[PDB]
Amino acid sequence: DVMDVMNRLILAMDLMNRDDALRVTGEVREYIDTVKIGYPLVLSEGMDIIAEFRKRFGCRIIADFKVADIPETNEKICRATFKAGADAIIVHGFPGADSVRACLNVAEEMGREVFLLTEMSHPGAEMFIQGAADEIARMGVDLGVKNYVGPSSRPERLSRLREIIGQDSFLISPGVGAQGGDPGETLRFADAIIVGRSIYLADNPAAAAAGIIESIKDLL
Amino acid sequence: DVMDVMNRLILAMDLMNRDDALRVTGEVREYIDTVKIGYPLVLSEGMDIIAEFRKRFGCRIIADFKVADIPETNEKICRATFKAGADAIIVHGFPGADSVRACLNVAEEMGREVFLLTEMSHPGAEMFIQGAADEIARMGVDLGVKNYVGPSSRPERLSRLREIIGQDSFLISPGVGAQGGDPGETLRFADAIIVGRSIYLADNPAAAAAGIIESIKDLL
Ligand SMILES: O=c1cc(O)n([C@@H]2O[C@H](COP(=O)(O)O)[C@@H](O)[C@H]2O)c(=O)[nH]1
Ligand SMILES: O=c1cc(O)n([C@@H]2O[C@H](COP(=O)(O)O)[C@@H](O)[C@H]2O)c(=O)[nH]1
Repeated sequence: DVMDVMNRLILAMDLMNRDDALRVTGEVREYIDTVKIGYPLVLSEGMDIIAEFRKRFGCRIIADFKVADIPETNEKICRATFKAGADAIIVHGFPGADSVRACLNVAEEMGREVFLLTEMSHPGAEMFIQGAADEIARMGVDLGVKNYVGPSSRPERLSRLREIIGQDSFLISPGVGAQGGDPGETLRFADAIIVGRSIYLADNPAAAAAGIIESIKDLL
Repeated sequence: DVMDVMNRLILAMDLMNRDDALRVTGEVREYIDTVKIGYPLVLSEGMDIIAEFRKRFGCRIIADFKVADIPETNEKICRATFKAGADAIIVHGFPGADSVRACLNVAEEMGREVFLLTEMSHPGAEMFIQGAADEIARMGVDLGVKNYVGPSSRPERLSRLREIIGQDSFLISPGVGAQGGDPGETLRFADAIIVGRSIYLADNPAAAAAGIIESIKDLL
């Protein structure tokens, strides 16, 4: 048993201005309790933005840092990220098992979680990532990873990834809306959908979030 | 014709405390004019550290951010990084051509450079990256990439990557010292070596740098 994030919907907050990011996040907080913060916001406004969001909104924070370095550097990135208050960090699987294990070790030390990114949602993912993705997922299973990221834009791939990681793993999925993925279809396989632009570029982000949730009401 | 970095030696400044990072960098500045700053330092001390180093030391700065996202996010990361004053940014090739092109476009807009990371130096690189690395390098060539990163720990791989990118491309190489790579052998194929721990953890970082340079004097 694992509790769903609110409405199975995670906000990808990739606005690069603190005031805009705070405005939109506050506007959709009644619908979303889990926010993904990545480098567009962090490199513009600083790591302190993580604790600020956590305090102001009382939301979960996933640091989407696509950690993709050697083990020693990965350990340092993870430590800094958890010190900043992130609940979880997203790590690339493609650099291999030692790089992932380094992140898992720090997460264990600090009482936090790692999400393993398997296949990516964009067209370029077909070149190198897709062919390795099943094996990346199996590596995750072998390492004891319980949380995964896979692509809304390829539900047949998402289904295959779900098959590899099992029903007990937690799977979140970006590529919904702007990149062409469908909320309902994605939630056949993923526990939660990640949505950025379709919400944060909307004239009314709250209405956009509400509309997405309405379209998946029967899956909640 | 391209000018070598001073002594063909790039410092990987992965200390996480500003005072320590400034001390070590200042101590070795007579030997090294090009510094690689990554997320260990940036996530601990902020993006302002890039401009501070540039001003205080008058050195080149390579932002080692292993950029590894979708095109839209990559563009944002690159813009923030060049705004912060970085001369170049390191981008992963594994996510594919569109993701790389997004970084190249921003570099072109802002008069900066992209380095393409092909094969990595750590053991886990053997699992997925190594098998794709030749094709990643060829993709770089096709995209007009002129600057590359490849592994000191596998000189036979470094040689192959040099063959693919040609003599006119600029190639820098980490994994020297701590990870087992040899300065002189690496410089048979790479234009410059990247060195972190062997310098920054030394009792006397200046002496460590001087020693490395002494060992490769005939290649300068
Ligand atoms: O495969 C992936 C993995 C991601 O983390 N992402 C991230 O998920 C978000 C997608 O946002 P959007 O809904 O605006 O397309 C972005 O933050 C992107 O960096 C992705 O798009 N595809
Ligand atoms: O394949 C690669 C690519 C890298 O950027 N690096 C980076 O180069 C540096 C190696 O530092 P060191 O000399 O302490 O091993 C680190 O900053 C690491 O993140 C690497 O080690 N291997």
